[PDB]
Amino acid sequence: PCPAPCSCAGTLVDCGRRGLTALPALPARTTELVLTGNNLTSVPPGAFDHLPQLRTAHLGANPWRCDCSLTYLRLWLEDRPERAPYRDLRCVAPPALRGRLLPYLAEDELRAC
Ligand SMILES: *[C@@H]1O[C@H](CO)[C@@H](O)[C@H](O)[C@H]1NC(C)=O
Repeated sequence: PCPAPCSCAGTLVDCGRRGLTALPALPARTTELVLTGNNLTSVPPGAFDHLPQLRTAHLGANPWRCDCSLTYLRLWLEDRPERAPYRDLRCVAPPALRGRLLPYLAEDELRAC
């Protein structure tokens, strides 16, 4: 069962440029998720918690709001080395953090959302 707007191949789910504002329902066996070029501003805490085999998430070219709602996503991206190449998300919001990369924001800048 592959999510309606997306395309699937094996355990990979490609939702690249489908104009998504939220996550679709994902198969529990998903190992890779292509979310490049959508309209996501954040993902809810624990969004990938039911995807135990998720190894890779492509998240670039989304309008990320870099506030306290992005705490979970940052923690996911920062946990282990193999996620490093996909980790450099660019903030577009708030205007104070526009153009900044997520990994190098001091807690100071993210806490006070
Ligand atoms: C993505 O957001 C933009 C506004 O910046 C607009 O084109 C539309 O709401 C969304 N795109 C698609 C393809 O749905």
